[PDB]
Amino acid sequence: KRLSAKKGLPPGTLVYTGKYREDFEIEVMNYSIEEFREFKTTDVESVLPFRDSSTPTWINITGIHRTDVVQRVGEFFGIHPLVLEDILNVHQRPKVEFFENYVFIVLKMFTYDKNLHELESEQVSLILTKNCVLMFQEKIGDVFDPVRERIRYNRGIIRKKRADYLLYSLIDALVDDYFVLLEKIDDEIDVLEEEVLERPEKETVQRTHQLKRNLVELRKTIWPLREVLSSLYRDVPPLIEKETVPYFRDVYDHTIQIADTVETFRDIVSGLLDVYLSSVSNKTNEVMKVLTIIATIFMPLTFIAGIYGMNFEYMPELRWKWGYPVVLAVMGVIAVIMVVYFKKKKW
Amino acid sequence: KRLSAKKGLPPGTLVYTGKYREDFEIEVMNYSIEEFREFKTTDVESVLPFRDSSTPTWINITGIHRTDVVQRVGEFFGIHPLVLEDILNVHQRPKVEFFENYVFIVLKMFTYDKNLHELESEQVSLILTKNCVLMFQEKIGDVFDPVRERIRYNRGIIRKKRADYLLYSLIDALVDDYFVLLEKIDDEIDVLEEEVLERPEKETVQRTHQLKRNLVELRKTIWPLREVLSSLYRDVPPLIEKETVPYFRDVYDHTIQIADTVETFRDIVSGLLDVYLSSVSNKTNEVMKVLTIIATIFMPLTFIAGIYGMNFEYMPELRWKWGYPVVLAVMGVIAVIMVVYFKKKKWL
Amino acid sequence: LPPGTLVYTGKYREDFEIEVMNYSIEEFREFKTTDVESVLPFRDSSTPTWINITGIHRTDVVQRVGEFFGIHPLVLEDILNVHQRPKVEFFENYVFIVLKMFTYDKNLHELESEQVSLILTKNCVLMFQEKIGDVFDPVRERIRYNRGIIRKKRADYLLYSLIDALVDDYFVLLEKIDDEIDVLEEEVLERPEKETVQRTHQLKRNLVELRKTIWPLREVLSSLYRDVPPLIEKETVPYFRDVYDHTIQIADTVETFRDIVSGLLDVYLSSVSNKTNEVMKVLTIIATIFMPLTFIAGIYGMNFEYMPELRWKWGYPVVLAVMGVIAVIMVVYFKKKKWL
Amino acid sequence: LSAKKGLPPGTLVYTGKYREDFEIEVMNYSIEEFREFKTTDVESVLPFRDSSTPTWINITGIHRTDVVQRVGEFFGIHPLVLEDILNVHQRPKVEFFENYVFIVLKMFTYDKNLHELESEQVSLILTKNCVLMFQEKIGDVFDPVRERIRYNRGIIRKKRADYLLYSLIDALVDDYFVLLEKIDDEIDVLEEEVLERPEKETVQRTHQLKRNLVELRKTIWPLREVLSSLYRDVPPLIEKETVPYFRDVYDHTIQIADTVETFRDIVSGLLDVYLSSVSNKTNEVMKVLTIIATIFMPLTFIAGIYGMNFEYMPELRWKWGYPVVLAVMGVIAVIMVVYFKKKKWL
Amino acid sequence: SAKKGLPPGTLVYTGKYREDFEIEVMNYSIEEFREFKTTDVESVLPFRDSSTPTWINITGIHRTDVVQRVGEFFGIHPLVLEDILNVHQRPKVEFFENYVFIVLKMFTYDKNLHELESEQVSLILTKNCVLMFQEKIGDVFDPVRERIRYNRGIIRKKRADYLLYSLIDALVDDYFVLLEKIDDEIDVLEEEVLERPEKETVQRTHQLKRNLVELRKTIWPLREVLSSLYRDVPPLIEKETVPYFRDVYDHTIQIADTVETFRDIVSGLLDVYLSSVSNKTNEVMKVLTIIATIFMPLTFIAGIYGMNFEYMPELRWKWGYPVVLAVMGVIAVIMVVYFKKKKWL
Ligand SMILES: [Mg+2]
Ligand SMILES: [Mg+2]
Ligand SMILES: [Mg+2]
Ligand SMILES: [Mg+2]
Ligand SMILES: [Mg+2]
Ligand SMILES: [Mg+2]
Repeated sequence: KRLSAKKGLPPGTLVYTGKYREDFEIEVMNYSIEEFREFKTTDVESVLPFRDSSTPTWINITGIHRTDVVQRVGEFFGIHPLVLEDILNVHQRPKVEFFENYVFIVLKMFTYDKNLHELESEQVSLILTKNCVLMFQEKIGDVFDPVRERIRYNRGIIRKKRADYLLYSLIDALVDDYFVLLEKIDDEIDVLEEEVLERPEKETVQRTHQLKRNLVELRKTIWPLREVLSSLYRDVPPLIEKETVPYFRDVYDHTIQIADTVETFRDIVSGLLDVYLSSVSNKTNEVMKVLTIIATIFMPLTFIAGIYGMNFEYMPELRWKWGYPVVLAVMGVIAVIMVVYFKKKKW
Repeated sequence: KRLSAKKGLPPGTLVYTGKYREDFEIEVMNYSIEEFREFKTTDVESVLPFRDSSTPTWINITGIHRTDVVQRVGEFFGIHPLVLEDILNVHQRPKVEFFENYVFIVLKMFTYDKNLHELESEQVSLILTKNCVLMFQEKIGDVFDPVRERIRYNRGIIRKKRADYLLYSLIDALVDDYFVLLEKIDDEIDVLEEEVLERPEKETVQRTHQLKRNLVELRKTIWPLREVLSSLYRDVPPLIEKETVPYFRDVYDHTIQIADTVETFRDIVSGLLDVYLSSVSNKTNEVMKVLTIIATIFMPLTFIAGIYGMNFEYMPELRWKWGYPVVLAVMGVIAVIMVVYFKKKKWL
Repeated sequence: LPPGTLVYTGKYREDFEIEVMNYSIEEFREFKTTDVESVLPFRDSSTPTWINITGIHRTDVVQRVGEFFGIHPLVLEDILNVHQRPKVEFFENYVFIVLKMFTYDKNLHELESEQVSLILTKNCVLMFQEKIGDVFDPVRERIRYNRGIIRKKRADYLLYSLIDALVDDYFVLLEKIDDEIDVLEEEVLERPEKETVQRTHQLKRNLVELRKTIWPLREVLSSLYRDVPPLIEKETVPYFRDVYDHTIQIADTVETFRDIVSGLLDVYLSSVSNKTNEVMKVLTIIATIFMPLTFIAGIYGMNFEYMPELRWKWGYPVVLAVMGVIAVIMVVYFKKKKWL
Repeated sequence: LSAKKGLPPGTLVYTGKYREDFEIEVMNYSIEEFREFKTTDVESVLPFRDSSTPTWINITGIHRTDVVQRVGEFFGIHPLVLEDILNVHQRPKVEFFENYVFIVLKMFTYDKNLHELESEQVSLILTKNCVLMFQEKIGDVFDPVRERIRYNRGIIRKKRADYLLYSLIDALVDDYFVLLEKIDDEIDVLEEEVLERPEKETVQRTHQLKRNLVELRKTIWPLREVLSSLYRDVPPLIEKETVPYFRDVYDHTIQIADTVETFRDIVSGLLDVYLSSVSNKTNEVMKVLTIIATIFMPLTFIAGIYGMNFEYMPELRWKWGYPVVLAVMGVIAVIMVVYFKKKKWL
Repeated sequence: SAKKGLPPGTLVYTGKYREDFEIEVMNYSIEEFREFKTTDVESVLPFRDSSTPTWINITGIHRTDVVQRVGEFFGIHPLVLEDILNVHQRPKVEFFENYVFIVLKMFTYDKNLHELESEQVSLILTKNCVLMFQEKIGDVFDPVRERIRYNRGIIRKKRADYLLYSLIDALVDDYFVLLEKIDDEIDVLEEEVLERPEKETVQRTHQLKRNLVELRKTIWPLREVLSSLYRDVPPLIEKETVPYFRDVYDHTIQIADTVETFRDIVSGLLDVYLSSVSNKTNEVMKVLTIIATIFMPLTFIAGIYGMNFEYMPELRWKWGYPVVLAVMGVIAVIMVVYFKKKKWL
């Protein structure tokens, strides 16, 4: 559930909010211009000595559900208790804030499942401190595999650079996965559009509503993305070096594009709703045309079949040619008049 | 009633605007690192000597309809009459004012009844004087109760800091109450969207309008809340210690999140109204399809029934070789043609 | 169209009076006199004095007053330019303010705006009004009976009191607008009719005009509070803040009302559409349980030479044994989707 | 209208539809002097470039491009700027050079016939102490500025050509305000029409203005840019003391944008109110249909059933069958119209 | 897209235009010009070291061999070649110390079938040559070719950076043409929705919404690219050419605002459609209600005067048959007068 409430606990408390409390691993990669070393341990105690390592280090504490390790890394790295609560509070808007000793950033990673329409969000909270980058996640597996491979095989300029470029690389991988997610959302948009244009029913409206809810969730998560990246570029904290400052513009620009795309998607969804409305109105019109064309034809027609079919005794219209087929010509000509009327009106 | 009737009065006058005039209680907790003292009383002159106590003190004055007590406190602790009238002006938007002696902050704490759809509010006014926090409410029933627990249980870090951290703790309790209220409203929105898409009714639009109006009122109350926390965060007077500023930043971020949630809720309900319109249009269209089918299959056949049967003489009928059943057969054939045409059109 | 001409733009030219009350701690002296000469000495009164020039249709009185008190001719033109927005200007010796008094009338959903001009002189306050009828009665009542602290404090507090009375009247107008909005909500939910939609649009226009008038008002009070010219004493800056705060509240309220009205019309649409749905069901459940039965009644009405009408149970009732039953069947159909 | 192809940027071809008129006028004003000229030749206006005092030189009827070319090469103006001057269907924009500032804006003419709007390019070039202004047709909205120069009102004479450009832009903004007043009159008329007498063609009008409003945005929103650059950049050609005046004009442009946006919102509301009124009116028509069908269809039911051929009718000649039929008619009809009164349909 | 999981160094032609291949070279100096078309790379290579400006247009990049050859000879990075061959991407601008890499998309829009088709054109500005790559045969750079051939304008006097400017100017001019075409389409759909609302109107307005989405998605990167071009002032671009790039940037801003206004207009088109269809449903309602009012009571009257039981005012009660016809006519006249008062048809 949304479960926005922690129910008034003291701010210094560290309590986990998410339901992802199965797997806990720590993956550490210390990479220098010439030396790379990686190790995966569940004991944070062997990871904590790398706080003061001169070479850049990427530490990954998967499964923040174990609050003991988060409290311990906060105790060493000088992380504020509020920042640690923000680590654990996975229902926290993405935000960036700069301290005298570290830069603390909160992002969301979105995943989309095919054959269904549901966004699943995983909070990734990362702190750049003393040429090291701590990452805090709640599920094994993430979107930073390209960064891992690049660090492993000396690809790109990441190896020649410090922890600021590691910050940039991680945020860049996350924004790239947002582009992948928006591609999936665009595919869903196209499917729903062809569905509404080709066959509208009573379930396409709930499909459109679910897609619109997904889009508003995306907006609520992505505008804080823009704020975060703008703050990362606009004004340079001492932790971030100028050499890597232009690189942030890249991801910042990317975020802007994402917003635009998401905004556009929103518009499309509204139009989809609109077109459905149009459909039913037009569909309504068609139906009534039939209900009119029959009526205007047969409601008067039966009239004659009534007005010349009463129980009147010795009525004058009796005799004539014969009495029965003389009126049928009138019936046919008035029906043809109605048919021509609705043909020239194109109904 | 929710009507602004402080007009026709001098600005220094103090008149209570709201409706809760039932209970009047004074709760005092003077807490320190070592020991704390609690004091429930109904005489203000007992709580006056707490102004100059060095240890931080918290004075909850509920039921501010007792204007005499508020005037006495304003005279003693040294609060301007405008601030007192704003305390007693229930329809005062949340705000913050940094005076030289104190800081005065008006917030609104809400109550949502799930069974009904009306959302109620009351005003909480906090005055911080570098040694004490005077907070005024309208009635008993609070959200600050967990805060009291900390004071009574030495829990957390509240008992180690000054009165500015107490202001923090109360404001954070209010923001947590707001988060609870948004959870309740989100549940209401889920129920409303389920009813809109599933079973449109006449009362559905009324409930949707009530929810939209409640969300608009909530937004009107929350944007001043964000402004207040921005004021408490970005630039601080000497009243708030530098140690308390990051905590106020936390509360500012919380209020930002709440405002974003309210905006998303407003967009969702605005979409929901049009979704309901489309659904009722579609149901109306299906009813019209039923009507059109029945009309096309029974009115022309009524015209055949009218052709046969008048007052007349000498049409091709001569018992027409028992032609009545074949007349019915032709009638049924026409009906079958109509129904298969509509099945091809997929109207059935 | 001279750049500095003094022409009464407004249309209220039916009444004229002058009300001067020189008030202080010791004593208040109040009078009303059509002659403008009696106004002139109070220019140089040390104690605060309030001069209300009701009716600006006579440009002679407005001119004479401005020329003797030192008001620039262009400021006098702005006074006589009724069709104007709320404004604030600061000079060396006087502060010029233009605000609007709003009147809301029932049974005719319109706003009547009367431009009021306030000039602060550090020794007196000059008020120019379009016509008899002002929202400042609490202020003059306060001055008369020594209520509040208005008598003790100087003309700055007098200007604050007048602007506060204006803002309180704006609150009254907003309360009336809220009552109208509640009535419109009830009407659109229950009795849409036709005049409701035009009243909704008229109230939308009223709120547009109110916002267009109030946002300059909040700018004026922001100017009066954020920067304090030597005319306004420092001791009176907090009081202006209150008015400013009130104005902010007012603006918020207007926006809220706007939002509500923005929904109302849409809600109306939904409501009336739902009404149509019922009119569908009533027409359908009555055009499908009778017309097939009208057909059944017409089947055996075919007067033929041969007919199987000769059958068991004599004539008539034998049809109904199915006929009415068919109607019952129809009900079941509706009962399986709640079309009733 | 944007087809300008097969032409290098240096080509100077006029785009608009006005070619009848051509005049050139000069106002050479100082803090004591004033000179007014009005001719149709470039030789008279040419030597005014080197005048120390501010010189406002206006060219109406820019269709004859050779005068624009002559003032282009004589004043050291890029041929691109000359083409932009002749390019009528070009958005308003301000460009700063090391010598001159070229700002292009639009003047709007609105008259009540057909509820249509027209635009005219006006292009200013501030060069040292000269203002080259170009416009397509005779007549403009700088008559207040002309009177201010002629009769030495205000502080325009005391200042440089920077304040002259300020006054020109402020006059354009004031004309935009008059435009917005006329537009508001038009939406008031349309509101009265839709609220009082909705018609089939009203939608056209209800959308016509809407389209026009969007068009105004396509011109008004660029102005928000061009005045912003007139104070944010504040290049040395524009004096430092002139910036607050451009701040005031920028605020006026923001005000224009707010007014045009709320006008568009009112027009959208007019579309919504028309749709609501049409829905209510068709609802009323179906109400008439529903009462007639409901109260006359069971009447046809009883008429068919008691007037239907049977071998042995139980009624036959039982009693006064015709009064009985009329009585049951009346009973059910009054019952069902009371039902309709309860539903308030009739 | 077509490529998935490939390492970021592979040269694949993602596009679907493989019909035609040709290479045209136009080498122009302020003195003379020389143009020739072929399908070989050997006669294209020598122009790299020629000081005089040259324009080498590779029409048809389905041949990865030729693109690789010219890229590796002209000092173009394999990544840039991959970007050239990668069709489905945003317009890009990249600055290298010896060449400037630009990716733009030129559109073609046909009135008969309302579907705009994109073609990625890629420009590489070296110190003395402009290397252009196109997807298929056909472009809008014909005016630039004419200027080169007939010395029109100042293109021949200037350097190759002015040629890059001229090509981008031609592309934005084609954008203006296509904006005009869609403006005409929007006007046609405005009329059709306003007075002749049908299903095809809704299908076409959704198609226009999608097409305008694609247009803005491709034009905002165009604005960013030209902004970079005239503000970054790279050493490849001369300072004398920057005003031309600024002019093209103004053109692109105008295109962007026009596209946004078109989007707003088309968005309002759907509301206008709902209003018009509601009006049409209202007038059909009117027709049905008029017919019902003027015939259903008359059928009832005929039924109740056609009852088969005996007791009835029959046998010409003062000519009863014209009496009932007169009563029916009076009822019909009352109904039609009431509806004329109601202003119905
Ligand atoms: Mg907390
Ligand atoms: Mg937090
Ligand atoms: Mg008979
Ligand atoms: Mg007051
Ligand atoms: Mg019969
Ligand atoms: Mg050109």
